[PDB]
Amino acid sequence: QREEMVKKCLGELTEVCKSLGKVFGVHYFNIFNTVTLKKLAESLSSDPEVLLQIDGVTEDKLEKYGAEVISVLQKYSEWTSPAED
Repeated sequence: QREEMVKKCLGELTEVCKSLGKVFGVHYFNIFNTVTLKKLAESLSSDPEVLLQIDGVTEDKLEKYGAEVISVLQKYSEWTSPAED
C-alpha cells in the first residue's frame, strides 16, 4: 500500500504548501518544485537529514514547512512498527 502513503503525503503537502505559500506571499513553485515534492513523498521520513539532500531544501524552508512535514511523518510513523531487529 506504498502508493497510499505516497498519495496521502503529496495530497497533504499540496494543501500545506498552498496555504503557507499563499499567506507567505509567494507561489507553490516559488517554495517547492515538482521534483522536490516528488522526492519528499517518495522518501517519507521525518529525518530532515535525508531531505536536506533533496534539491530545493533549506534550513529556513524546512523550518517553516519542513516542520509540519516532520510532525506528520513522526505521527504516522509511531503507528507503524516494522521488525528492524
